[PDB]
Amino acid sequence: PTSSSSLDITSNCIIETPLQPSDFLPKSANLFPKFPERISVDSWELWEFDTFDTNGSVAFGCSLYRDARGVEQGGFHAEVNALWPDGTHWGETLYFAVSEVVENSDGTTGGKWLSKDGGSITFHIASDYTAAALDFNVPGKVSGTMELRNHANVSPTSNLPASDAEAQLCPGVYYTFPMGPVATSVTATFSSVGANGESRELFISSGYGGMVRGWSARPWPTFMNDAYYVVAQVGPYMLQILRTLGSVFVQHKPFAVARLYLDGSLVSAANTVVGGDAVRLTKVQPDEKSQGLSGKFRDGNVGYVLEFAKKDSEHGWTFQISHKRAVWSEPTSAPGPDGTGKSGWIEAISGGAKGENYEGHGFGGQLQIPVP
Ligand SMILES: CC(C)[C@@H]1CC[C@@H](C)C[C@@H]1CN
Repeated sequence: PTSSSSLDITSNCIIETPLQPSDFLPKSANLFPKFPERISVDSWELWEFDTFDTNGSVAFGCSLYRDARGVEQGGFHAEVNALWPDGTHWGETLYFAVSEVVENSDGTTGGKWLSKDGGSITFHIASDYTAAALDFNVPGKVSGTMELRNHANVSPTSNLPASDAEAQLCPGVYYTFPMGPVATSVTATFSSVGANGESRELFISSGYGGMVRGWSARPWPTFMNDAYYVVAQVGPYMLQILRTLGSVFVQHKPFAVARLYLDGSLVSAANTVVGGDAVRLTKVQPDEKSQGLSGKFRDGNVGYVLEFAKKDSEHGWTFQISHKRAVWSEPTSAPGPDGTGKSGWIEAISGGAKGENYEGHGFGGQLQIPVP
């Protein structure tokens, strides 16, 4: 243990004026907190670990945050979501008074979100970013373990962004995928699941998914009002993308961070959206395509077309994304004809380059917030 960042909500670790993060470290996973001593009311940091099975029937995701959003609910927030094959879901925001992140002499990174009652979520990440382990010990809620492993010939290190511009969604907003393609497993037990509130176990093995590391001093409404995130496996392709559509505060500009791997090699890295590669992400409406669920809010899309293009590509890669199974649904405004919300999906996805028709699944989510 060589570097430690330990924050408690209760102690003044949260200041009401802006703070500049630590500089972006090129060719690093930047897993150590960029706001190590204190965060501002605007600042946020994310360590996210999402999994799903190869059959697109089971999902389990954990987002660990450091931000001020959960202070009046007594902690830092962790978002835990699960879907079973019968369509039953479990979704909770979990609050933890203490968040601790350490870098160890062996080069591993450890994180612990710790409650007053002794309950915790912990992560442990390899020095070369090829493995991550989470342990859940939240009494009355969820216990178990999650593992993500990169088995690629090419090291995660060789694919890490080499500049701020390759690590950024937009100025001052960092969003990264340091593990690249991962095999996943989950063994978990939930105390109360479904209408009957009976305990249930969840298992994934040799599944798919991905890890996100992001941070900013800029709060989300200042750079977006709509976002789509997905991690997916489509035959030999592994893809991960965040795409935002701007609020009035960025003159409605769109932004994206996107990566596309072929059998563990990085083939397309895009930090630009055209709607040094570029992505195009276009919503599919239910009057255009017969397959795909819509969400329950004002966004009626039934999926997306995702294209990755180079400057020296004729056709690049095109992926058709259809919403197949609902994971979570939560409003983000008062109800009405323009009521907004957030929707998580198991996605069905197909395509590749011209002449390719690979098929697989993703774990996706979309959000709108009522910022003009
Ligand atoms: C409620 C308003 C009309 C919505 C809010 C969500 C955003 C994505 C689009 C509009 C604002 N342009």
